[PDB]
Amino acid sequence: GKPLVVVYGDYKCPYCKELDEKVMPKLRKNYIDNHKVEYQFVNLAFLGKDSIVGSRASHAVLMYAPKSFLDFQKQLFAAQQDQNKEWLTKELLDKHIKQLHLDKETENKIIKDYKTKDSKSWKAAEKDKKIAKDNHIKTTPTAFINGEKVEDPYDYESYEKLLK
Repeated sequence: GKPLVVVYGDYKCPYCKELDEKVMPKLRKNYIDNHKVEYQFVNLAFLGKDSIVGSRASHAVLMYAPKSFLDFQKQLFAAQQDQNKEWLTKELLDKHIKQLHLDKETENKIIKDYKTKDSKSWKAAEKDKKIAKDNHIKTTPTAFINGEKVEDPYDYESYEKLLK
């Protein structure tokens, strides 16, 4: 089927922010939004206890407002602060969710889901950590297309080379 592009990272990871800024605009326009590839972001949530909270919020947005997911990612990475600060607070995340300007009830659904223990977004965030571990991912950010390593994960062309 369709090529699977996987990016391993963390919203607090500085380099992961660079990948988003340098690669996603073109990757999104040329392969993701036109449905030529599947895109999956696996959050290791390893840079502080707030990392996992941001991951839950992110997964909630993905499951309830998928068409707003990439904007959510871009805007969240853009707000990145010092990784030694637990800057991924519920206050900031709720604000970012409300910035998506979704219908009121969808917005409330997302907000409640990521704050609810064992919810689907809660489970998805935990699972991401298992995926990275089982896939033996030793550095972030790293990207793969159908399991093949992207030579330079910071260069859109490196992804293209693999996608044809």
